[PDB]
Amino acid sequence: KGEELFTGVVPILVELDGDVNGHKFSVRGEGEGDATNGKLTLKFICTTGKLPVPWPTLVTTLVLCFARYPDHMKQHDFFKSAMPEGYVQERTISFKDDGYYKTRAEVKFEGDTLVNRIELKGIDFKEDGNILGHKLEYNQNSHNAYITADKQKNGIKSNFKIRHNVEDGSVQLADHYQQNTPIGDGPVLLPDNHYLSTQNALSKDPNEKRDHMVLLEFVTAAGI
Repeated sequence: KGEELFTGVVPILVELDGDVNGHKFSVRGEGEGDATNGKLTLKFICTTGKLPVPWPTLVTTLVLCFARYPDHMKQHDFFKSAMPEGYVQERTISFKDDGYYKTRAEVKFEGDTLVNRIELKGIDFKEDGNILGHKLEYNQNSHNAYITADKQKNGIKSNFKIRHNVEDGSVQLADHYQQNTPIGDGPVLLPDNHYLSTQNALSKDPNEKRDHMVLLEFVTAAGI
């Protein structure tokens, strides 16, 4: 079973290649996951210098296999069942009254490390907007994302809204549409309807003057 690969603490690498309205950028990230506690600890750097979008808008793009599924729901953990082959995760994130991201990522094992390699394409962002205008508070609220299965594709799908805080007190909706597909041909467990609960703490490393985001995350499954 793929779960046994998440017994202890396993290392994580995240490589994102992005292009937003013609502004290209890379982001590298490193840390560790502890599935039995549903915990993520990670440092992220913009290796290409300054980041043309706010850090919160990438949190969802930058490894659901590290969610804690309670014992009474362990038969519904698709993300771990697809390991070590992995899965494809694709998204369109539609920021309300602004542009959108399209992302494609594969999440697999490369040796001992769980890795997330992402291509991201942003287009149609406004000039005076929250995104390119960098008007988002540097934090991330807690969200629930309702997971459901797609029988035809042999994976899961998910539709949820993220709510970013904008500096003047209003809220920037970011509509997520998600599909997940297994890479390998081994069997995978497909779940009954349930949600993932997510909590986030965004912060800065004081010995790091590069563009960066220290991220602490707790993801637990509930709903059955």
